[PDB]
Amino acid sequence: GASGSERLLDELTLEGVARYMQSERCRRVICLVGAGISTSAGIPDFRSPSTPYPEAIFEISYFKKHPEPFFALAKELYPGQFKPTICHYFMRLLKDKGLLLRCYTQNIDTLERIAGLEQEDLVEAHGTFYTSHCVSASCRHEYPLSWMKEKIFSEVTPKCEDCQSLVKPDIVFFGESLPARFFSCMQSDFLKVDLLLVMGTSLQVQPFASLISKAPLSTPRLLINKEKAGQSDPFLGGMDFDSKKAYRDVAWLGECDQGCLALAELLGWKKELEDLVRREHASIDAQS
Ligand SMILES: Cc1cc(C)nc(SCC(=O)Nc2cccc(COc3ccc(NC(=O)c4cnn(C)c4)cc3)c2)n1
Ligand SMILES: [Zn+2]
Repeated sequence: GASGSERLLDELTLEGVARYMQSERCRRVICLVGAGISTSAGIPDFRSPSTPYPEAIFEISYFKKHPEPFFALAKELYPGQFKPTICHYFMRLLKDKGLLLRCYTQNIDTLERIAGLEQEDLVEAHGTFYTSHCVSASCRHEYPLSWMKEKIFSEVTPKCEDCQSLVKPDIVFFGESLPARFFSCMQSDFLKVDLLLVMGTSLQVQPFASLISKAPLSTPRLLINKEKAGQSDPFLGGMDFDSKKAYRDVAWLGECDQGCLALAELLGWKKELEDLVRREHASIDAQS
């Protein structure tokens, strides 16, 4: 139930969440993540202001007629390295510890995959650059990022080797529907969730934001983010961190890496997390 029933967290703190996680009551964790988990990897959030008309470049109709701007922007914004963050590897540890039901991400940077989350573990709600497809319905040839990268840097508009149609990265352009996978997984996963870990997202983009309202009433929800988010708008379920009726929502305010480190430390996972990150970062740095 809600605040009227007995609550699962013994206290509304990171410490309470950790105790819950290590109890038999918590078996399945869903992560909801956004751009805030990749900024420390040097991938800016293109929605953060500090980073025909401007919006055309992300519209599917404009792209199909004039793809060159998008692909020029893609070359300019292409990360110099793909090194997932502590937050990404914390989710890998959740997987290793048998706690990860699913990671729903709004990011297109592939860092979840690089950090060791597999397709089954992931719902890329806004799509991804990881794969691309020929846009012709009768073809739909798939291309890997290695192929798309070469086209982007060579400044050659990517065309299908089979039919010469445009090849589009599998991101959800505006005007496109979210992937069917998002809706199908959401319908199943939120019947099964014991904990919702919301990291590095302001929960301002829909329908991704509405996911928090899909959790059972009793399911604790931990937000690790620079700012509080997910509360109902006094003008326009929602997060309740602070009222007298608060019973399950916890906000840890700071950088995602530091929050995940703090949680891992409480869990006795800090050495495991350090060892994993340092090994994988070393491996990525040594790519030859
Ligand atoms: C080029 C490249 C390759 C790889 C692997 N990673 C990167 S990361 C840096 C970056 O930002 N690179 C970058 C390069 C070119 C273009 C963009 C813009 O990306 C997106 C991604 C998703 C959306 N769609 C929604 O938000 C949405 C739709 N419907 N709804 C409801 C919501 C829109 C734009 C990013 N960049
Ligand atoms: Zn084709």
